[PDB]
Amino acid sequence: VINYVEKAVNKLTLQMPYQLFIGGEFVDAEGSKTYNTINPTDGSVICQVSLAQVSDVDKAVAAAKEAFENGLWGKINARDRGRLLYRLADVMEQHQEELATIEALDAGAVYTLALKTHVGMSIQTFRYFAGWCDKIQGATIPINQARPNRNLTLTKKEPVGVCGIVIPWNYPLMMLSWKTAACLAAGNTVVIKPAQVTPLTALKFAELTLKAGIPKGVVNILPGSGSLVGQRLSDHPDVRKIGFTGSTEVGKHIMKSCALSNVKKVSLELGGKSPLIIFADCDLNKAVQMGMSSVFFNKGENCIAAGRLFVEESIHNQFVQKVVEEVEKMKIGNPLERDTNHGPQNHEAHLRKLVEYCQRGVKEGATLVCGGNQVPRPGFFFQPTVFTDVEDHMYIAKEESFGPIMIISRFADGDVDAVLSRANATEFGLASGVFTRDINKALYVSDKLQAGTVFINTYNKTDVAAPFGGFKQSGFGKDLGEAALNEYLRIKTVTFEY
Amino acid sequence: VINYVEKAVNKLTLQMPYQLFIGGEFVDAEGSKTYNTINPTDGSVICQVSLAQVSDVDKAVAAAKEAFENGLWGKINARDRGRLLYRLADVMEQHQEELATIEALDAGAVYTLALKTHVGMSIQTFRYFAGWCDKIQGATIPINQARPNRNLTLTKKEPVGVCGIVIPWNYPLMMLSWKTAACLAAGNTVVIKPAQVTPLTALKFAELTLKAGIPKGVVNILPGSGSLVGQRLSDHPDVRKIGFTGSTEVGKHIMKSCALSNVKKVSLELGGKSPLIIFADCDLNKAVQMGMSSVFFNKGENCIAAGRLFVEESIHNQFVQKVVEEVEKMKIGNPLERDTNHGPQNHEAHLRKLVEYCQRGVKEGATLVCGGNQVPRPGFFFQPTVFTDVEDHMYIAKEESFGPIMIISRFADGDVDAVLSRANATEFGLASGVFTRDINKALYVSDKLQAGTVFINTYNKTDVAAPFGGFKQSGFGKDLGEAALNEYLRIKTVTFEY
Amino acid sequence: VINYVEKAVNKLTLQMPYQLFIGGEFVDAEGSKTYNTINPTDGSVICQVSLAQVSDVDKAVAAAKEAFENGLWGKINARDRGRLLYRLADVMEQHQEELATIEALDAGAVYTLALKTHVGMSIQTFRYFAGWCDKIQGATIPINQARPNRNLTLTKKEPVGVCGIVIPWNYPLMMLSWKTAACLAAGNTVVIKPAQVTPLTALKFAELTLKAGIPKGVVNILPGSGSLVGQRLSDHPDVRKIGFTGSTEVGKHIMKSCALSNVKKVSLELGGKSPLIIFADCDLNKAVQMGMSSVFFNKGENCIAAGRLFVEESIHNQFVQKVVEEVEKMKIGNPLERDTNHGPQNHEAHLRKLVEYCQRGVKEGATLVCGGNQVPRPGFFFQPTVFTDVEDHMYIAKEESFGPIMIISRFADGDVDAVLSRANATEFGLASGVFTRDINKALYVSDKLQAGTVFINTYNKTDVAAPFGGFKQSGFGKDLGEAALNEYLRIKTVTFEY
Amino acid sequence: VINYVEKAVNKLTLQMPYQLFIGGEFVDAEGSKTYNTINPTDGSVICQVSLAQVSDVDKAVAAAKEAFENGLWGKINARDRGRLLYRLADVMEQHQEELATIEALDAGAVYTLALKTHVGMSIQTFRYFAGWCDKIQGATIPINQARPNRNLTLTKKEPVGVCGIVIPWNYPLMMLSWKTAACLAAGNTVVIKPAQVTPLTALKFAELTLKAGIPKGVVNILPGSGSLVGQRLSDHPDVRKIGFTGSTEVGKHIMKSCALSNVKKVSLELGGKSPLIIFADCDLNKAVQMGMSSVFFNKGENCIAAGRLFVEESIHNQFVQKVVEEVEKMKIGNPLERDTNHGPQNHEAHLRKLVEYCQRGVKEGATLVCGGNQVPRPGFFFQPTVFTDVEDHMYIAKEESFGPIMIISRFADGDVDAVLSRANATEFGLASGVFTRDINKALYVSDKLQAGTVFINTYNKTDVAAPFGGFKQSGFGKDLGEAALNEYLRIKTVTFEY
Ligand SMILES: NC(=O)c1ccc[n+]([C@@H]2O[C@H](COP(=O)([O-])OP(=O)(O)OC[C@H]3O[C@@H](n4cnc5c(N)ncnc54)[C@H](OP(=O)(O)O)[C@@H]3O)[C@@H](O)[C@H]2O)c1
Ligand SMILES: [Mg+2]
Ligand SMILES: [Mg+2]
Ligand SMILES: [Mg+2]
Ligand SMILES: [Mg+2]
Repeated sequence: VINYVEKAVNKLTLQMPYQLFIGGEFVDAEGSKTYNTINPTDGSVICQVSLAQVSDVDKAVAAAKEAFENGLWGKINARDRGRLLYRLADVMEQHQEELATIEALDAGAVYTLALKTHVGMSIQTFRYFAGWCDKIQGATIPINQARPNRNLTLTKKEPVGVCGIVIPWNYPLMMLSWKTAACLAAGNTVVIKPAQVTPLTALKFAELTLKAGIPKGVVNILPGSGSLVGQRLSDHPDVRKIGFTGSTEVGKHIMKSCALSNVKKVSLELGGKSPLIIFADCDLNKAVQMGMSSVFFNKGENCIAAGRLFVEESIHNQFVQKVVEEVEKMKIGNPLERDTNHGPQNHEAHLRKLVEYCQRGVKEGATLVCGGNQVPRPGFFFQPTVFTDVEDHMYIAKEESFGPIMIISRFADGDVDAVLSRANATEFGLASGVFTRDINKALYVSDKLQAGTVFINTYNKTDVAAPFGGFKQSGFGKDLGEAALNEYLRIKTVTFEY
Repeated sequence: VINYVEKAVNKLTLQMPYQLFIGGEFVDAEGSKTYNTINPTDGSVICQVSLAQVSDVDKAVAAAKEAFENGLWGKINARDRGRLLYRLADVMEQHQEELATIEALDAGAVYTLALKTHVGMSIQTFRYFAGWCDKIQGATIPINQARPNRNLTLTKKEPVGVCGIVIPWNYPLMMLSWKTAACLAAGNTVVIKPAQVTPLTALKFAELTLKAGIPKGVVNILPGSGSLVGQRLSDHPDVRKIGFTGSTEVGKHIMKSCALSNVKKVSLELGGKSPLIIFADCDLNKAVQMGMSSVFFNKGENCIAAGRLFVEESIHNQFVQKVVEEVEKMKIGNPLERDTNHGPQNHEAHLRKLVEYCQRGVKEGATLVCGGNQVPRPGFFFQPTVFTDVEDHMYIAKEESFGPIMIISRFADGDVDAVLSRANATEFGLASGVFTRDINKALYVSDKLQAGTVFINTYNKTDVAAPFGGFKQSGFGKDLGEAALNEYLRIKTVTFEY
Repeated sequence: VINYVEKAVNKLTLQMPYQLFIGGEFVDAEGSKTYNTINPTDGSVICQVSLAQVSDVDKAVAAAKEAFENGLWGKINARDRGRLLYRLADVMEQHQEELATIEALDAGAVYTLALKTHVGMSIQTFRYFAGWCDKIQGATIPINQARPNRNLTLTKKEPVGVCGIVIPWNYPLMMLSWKTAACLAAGNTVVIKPAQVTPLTALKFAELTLKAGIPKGVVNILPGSGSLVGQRLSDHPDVRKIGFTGSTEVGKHIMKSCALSNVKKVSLELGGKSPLIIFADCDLNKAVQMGMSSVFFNKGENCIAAGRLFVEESIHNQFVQKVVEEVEKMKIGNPLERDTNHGPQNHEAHLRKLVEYCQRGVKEGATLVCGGNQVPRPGFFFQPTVFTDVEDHMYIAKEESFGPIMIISRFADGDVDAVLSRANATEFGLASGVFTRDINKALYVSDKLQAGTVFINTYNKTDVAAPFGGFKQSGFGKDLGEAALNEYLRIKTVTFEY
Repeated sequence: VINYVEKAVNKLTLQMPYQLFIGGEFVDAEGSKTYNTINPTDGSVICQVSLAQVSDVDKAVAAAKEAFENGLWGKINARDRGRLLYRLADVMEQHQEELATIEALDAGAVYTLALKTHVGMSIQTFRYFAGWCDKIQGATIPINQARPNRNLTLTKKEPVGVCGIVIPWNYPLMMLSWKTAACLAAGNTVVIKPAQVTPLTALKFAELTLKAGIPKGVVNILPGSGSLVGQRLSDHPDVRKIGFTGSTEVGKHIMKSCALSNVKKVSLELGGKSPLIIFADCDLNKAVQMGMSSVFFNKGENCIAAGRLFVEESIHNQFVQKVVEEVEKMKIGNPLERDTNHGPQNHEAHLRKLVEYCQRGVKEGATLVCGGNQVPRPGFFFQPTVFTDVEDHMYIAKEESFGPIMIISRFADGDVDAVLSRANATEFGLASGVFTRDINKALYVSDKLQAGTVFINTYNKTDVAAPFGGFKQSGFGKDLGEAALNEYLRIKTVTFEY
């Protein structure tokens, strides 16, 4: 029997595990330490959650090591590993409403969005990677022959072993799923550290791995702090790979920690200040819709959000007028209400950061067209915000807000290389976008943009088959697509003489 | 007109550049600083070589950055980049006897071996990778369609940009060539730091890039210290990738330095303590030949050298007797003499380490069968060495010698998993081997060995098409083969809606 | 509602469709023509089955064309096409006992074997290929640039369109499933012609496509004759690809018909006379078990069956003794008896061919060790048979029996190239095997065998991920594995200038 | 010493072999039979060329068989095969002016174009495929394990063996090189049948294989008739693959012949009636230039030539006006004259077809704007032709001219699907094109076009890395790119149990 926090909400009964998940069981942390997880809609405590300690990290890593080396997971056919992962996706689908409701409570995710995206894309992720298991293939290579003898050279793709996954709070289940599905499909075992502020869907997911028959110790989940739990994962001698999504500063520290312990492999999905270039020859009404989505999607808590919009001079004023008209129509409210389309920010400290961010924007001379303030209601709601007259030297032109803040600059009619230079003048390089009907401009701009993803006449169009990752200080390595698997596999070269 | 150190040796007149190579020209280091490079055959000074300073690193990086961003290398077709690399290989082949002679002088490489391997394989590497240029391909991906609209998702493989390559002294030209060929084939530009003790073939290679018509600034070479030049490369804000081969401890420091600066990509080819398991059902005389090669090849200065031989009890004594017979036939001498089998160690400090290494092996109780000492003659020669009765707890069972020291342990007749456990009981995982006529043992053993390469009934059989790289604390990423290209490329995802 | 033949058998009430399946409906053939399908266990008529006419082929092709061009199948996401194929596999699994019972009745497949192989592998096939749908990818290619302009070249993998699949009677559901799964995974629509003698699992499968929600007209099934129905498929102007499995001579005729009509694509999986080479250094008792399986599996009605065993002189007589001992332990009987090892042959004409085949072998001078005739009992049972003293010029050394007839020749101790020559002296090239503990022999022999599949120390080890196809007059193209997809896809090159 | 036809022309002394090339030597045909090859500039006999007989085909195939099975080509490293192919390309480059002059004489190729395309692209082809030799790789596949035992499955890519290549006359050396480069890169040996009317560059190429060190019997060349020499190649029991480029009707017969003999593999590059759709929003002057090229390149003797131009109503009249202006600037003359940009048609019988073609176009009611006739001068020159008011039912809207005949239809402004239907209403599907500045229209039209190549805002942009082949009755299989290799390789699956 598992201990649950039970809650009647959104026409169902939530049964939320709140403990550490280690070696297939829910257990208290060392000293039965706990912390509170906070509902961003009203600021209330949802429940107490176990607070993992160093010795809990060591127990989780040991369980994952044992599951990998001696348990069933390291012994079953790749095809049968695939079947378990497909069954896990099915179990997630069976609990889709519950998962989306937990995400709404824990992260402020608008329920209809959480169903489609946070949860829906997570289900797709597991199904996609389940199909890879028995399709991961090595090679045979026509090497020079040691005549008069013969040689055969092949490669074997093998799992890396025990992995640690450390993730942020913006899409709790979805970030977990992106990384965990690739990690498990490759035959690894894993210890996951969800963001401290958003533990709940990760813990429910953990229970779902039991319903799906994932062998004990294959998945271990440790709610707790990055400075304690995430640090120990990066330091651990039995951990062989870290997959990390989060800020550039923490990413630097993770990579350093991997080096200093045992040169464990690392992948980094870091910040972004992604440019969206909107040309005068675009479909303007569609540009408004997609440009708004590029910023405001999931209350701006979106790693690939456009952190900068460059709008061609001749359409700039009309674009801004139309954005303001649409912003006024947005319904801000409880994420569980079906008419809501703008939920609360994830947690209080982040709301504070956004308020301060917009103060700095105003202070430095940018024009606040709308928003900029907390919404006067319970919880941590922030107004969808538009800045214009943004100049390249400005703080808000350089720093990632991670909030619903549209940051608009003009560029001269007929400029292309000049706007590209400005769009590329960042140490980030996660995503980017261009709206234009001109094929030649679209293709040229996509070539020249220094970003891991370039959207053309769309935005936020991720897909489980399409690799996602940054350039420059946005990191390296891919989540999603075949490419993601390479972070979780090692290649053994075997060379025979006969 | 280039300044050379001219030397008449080996029936040739060598013309050796000795300066820094920056932006297509040989130039003195800042303050005209120099150091001596030492011939290991007699301990003499070959010549003075420029000693690169931090400002020289900055100049090299600036030249590499300009060559990539604005120079011809970044504008030519992939096919034509390929042609230039194939021309470079032809120029290397035209200069092959000279390059091999320089390597004999600088590294103590036996001339006949240097022709075939140090230089021969370097030529193969550039020809192999030249072939990849116009065969590096991205993907088109069947993503979910945003109905009633359509989507197209493709990926583009792009160069990473400015790279730094840092290499060791055991195969100076060959290590340079492995990493440099892959780096340039992927469209990058490069700053290379050869090991301070072995700069000469790198600098002659620099001149050959001019003869081949490689655009100025594409290749820059900086003889000098790792703690100055290599460090600045790892720290530099304009360098986007480091490719490193060397020790595990320096690798840790490089990875840390990559993290703390700009999260530049890193790949690491580190040390090894590679096991070779010899079963009683092997071809014994072949096992003796290949077993000796596994240790003694290139005077043991060989990152994949077998650092432990486990020999089945019933053949152990006969194997050792046969090895001693063959060891006594090895001809030690000047690398330029055609009858030489065993050249001098690379430099004096390494010879000293080898002497100390074998003192400790004797102290801790292993049986010294032969060698263990500096050869009484000028230069830095070391006697091919055989230890037996080696136990798992011993220093020489754990530490990489990087010299011609065969380190033998027994295992009980029939004891497959037990010997595997002992072979895998290391934090290294670079290479490994198994000698057996039994197909079932060979396949099982190669599955169970925790190493990036497994040789079966052979050893030292590398090939430019076969990826080479370690597991665990031997690092990550591959040199050679298609897989090497992935360290030098980035993937851009481009997603259209229409 | 669908009309069924109902049969209370094997603890089940079978519900067997017996009509043509066209455009998602079970329909009578033109003029309500029918034929009898015969139970090989007792020679009884199972039921009457619709006999497709030319006008029925035209209707099926028209339904497939409409389904491809205008129906849902041509519009849904690849991922969602995958979901439907997964669901079809689940539906087949839910009906697995019924399908295996139908196969026992219709083909004489031993029920326990039919569950595991005929049906179980069919389920694996659909699940495997379902995973490929959204992982079928094209390329982006670094072509030469039309300077001062730019070029982008990509490829798109597209379905071929309407396909015809023509199959034999030995594994009715499995052969259908192999080809159909790959065909549908690639986005095509299909008209299937099962062998006239074995229509029933194909028709039950058709019904299962309805339960799975496969759109109308995507799958059409036409029981009837090859010379009428199969011919019209190969001739049809709207069919773009034929996938064929059967005899070399029909294959030739099919390929000719494809040529003369509209040069539709063709793949051919034809006969075999597959050699199994058994060396004296093999594990003898395992060689007997696997050697017997290589011949007797599925009553020898197995395209990859070993049609000759070459057994090394020193073990030949012991091998034959052990085979005879084991043959005598085989239980012959009703496919539904749970201890049956050897079921009846598929139909009466095939039994008669096997009697004649063995008369011919004795006449021409081979030694009949055991078997060679019909088992006296109702139905069409043939004795497991062993021939020795088989010489290379003999009819039975050249002709495929497609029955449970082990055909043994000696080869000389210590010869390898000579036995290889004999094993390769056939115009077939489908499969082959080698039993030896010697790694060098195993690898050399696998290089030298002229056959699409080589088994090493096993036999009949097919796998849905491992491509299966012949060389020489065994045909071309693969079933199973990623390679199977290529027969069902076309490549469009799209080249932009911008 | 080789017998040459010597010719002082184009400031060169041509040395042209004229005999069969068999087993590394130039030899007379059976009975010393010969035929005349005709210069299309003036109708004169260039020289007599050996006329291959059936016994000569058998000698060629025997030489290819021996070279493959026992000669050096079947024994060397893939890497060294690559080196030989690279060397071949270098030799071709050393003879480029001579090859281009021979092609001008034999095929009427304008010298400047023959240098850049006929010859230049052939050189690129051999270099490109030389790079593939040691990069052709098989797989290791994670199959289900026969527990308690283990399984390893790998694939080996092997050569198909002796190949026959049959090619047309429009780009004699280039069509030879496309197919031969891929064939040889895959490790095969070859018998080549050039078009009877254009034997000379093939025979010179044969001599260049000697200069390059290609082993005897690897390349064999048989000038002669399709109905005799080509037929015997397709029939031969020792030929295992035919690569064919030519008409759909000869393709059908070749494929039938492959079927009826030994089911040899076949690829077919057949005719085309390729549509070019020109939208009103295109760059009109560039559309004229590229539209001109699409039709008139290489005097229309171009398999991918646009066979119909569909021009949007609102720009149609202006397009035609601009085309006529450009047509009038074309200089018709001797291909060796530097100012010539329109050479003669290849041979007399082709000229006669073009004359009849345009008579029929006029008869059926199309508007003949200009040309349509043989130019009054010696040789076989044809006036660049423009037809307008072409309706879909007309012969010239359906049938491939293969001459310099622009065939223009209108479509209504704003129609997209309607013009696509018309463009796709053909049994051909080789190439196609769209000109438009609208990204959405370009991507949609490229999806919907039923052709193996789609050009966007360009035409005739082939590349050695970009696969080229037809759909429907334009055949199957690719020349060029990685995909071409698949026609010349077979896959062997090797499955171990251990
Ligand atoms: N898809 C492509 O890549 C491509 C490229 C270029 C051209 N083509 C097509 O080629 C056609 C123009 O050439 P064409 O009309 O001269 O071609 P064709 O009549 O089909 O001849 C092509 C080749 O086939 C040979 N041939 C004739 N009968 C044969 C037989 N029974 N068995 C074996 N070979 C036989 C011919 O020999 P002879 O010398 O005796 O005629 C010639 O060498 C056009 O339709 C064009 O589109 C296609
Ligand atoms: Mg934070
Ligand atoms: Mg050192
Ligand atoms: Mg039959
Ligand atoms: Mg013709």
